[PDB]
Amino acid sequence: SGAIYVGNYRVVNRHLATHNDWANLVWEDSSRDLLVSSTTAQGCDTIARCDCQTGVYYCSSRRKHYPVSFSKPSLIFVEASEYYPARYQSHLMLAVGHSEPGDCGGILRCQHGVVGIVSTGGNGLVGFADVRDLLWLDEE
Ligand SMILES: NC(=O)[C@H]1CCCN(C(=O)Nc2ccccc2OCC(F)(F)F)C1
Ligand SMILES: [Zn+2]
Repeated sequence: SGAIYVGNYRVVNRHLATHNDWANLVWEDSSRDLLVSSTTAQGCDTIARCDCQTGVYYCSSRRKHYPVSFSKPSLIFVEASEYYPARYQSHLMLAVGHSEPGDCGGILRCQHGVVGIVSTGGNGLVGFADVRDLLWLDEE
């Protein structure tokens, strides 16, 4: 579980969005596993605007932050689950690291700010949904 809070926006994994997030929808993309809803209070996270490939992510299943190298945002095959059928998820970045079902929403951060959130995993792998191309998160 977890979210990004920037300006008047809440960014969550689309598969974990509450019915109230849908009522307050701003933008969603199933292919990216992302949903953004509007918020009443202003948030204080800063989104990174960079091409960093090293950062630190939060792993709730170990109660630990880990330093990781990660691949550039790309179209990656993700196995079927209870949330999606087998498909290519876009804007996804992979790292060698622990992840399990329950770790989605953990922030990936670099020196510039928030890069993305945990979205997928595998045997010794963790995938992050990138948010650095969503320039509009910094305005209105
Ligand atoms: N975005 C998706 O399609 C994910 C929906 C939930 C399930 N997704 C996974 O990748 N499960 C998964 C399978 C084996 C080891 C780790 C796993 O996930 C780690 C995670 F939950 F993302 F933190 C896929
Ligand atoms: Zn960066």
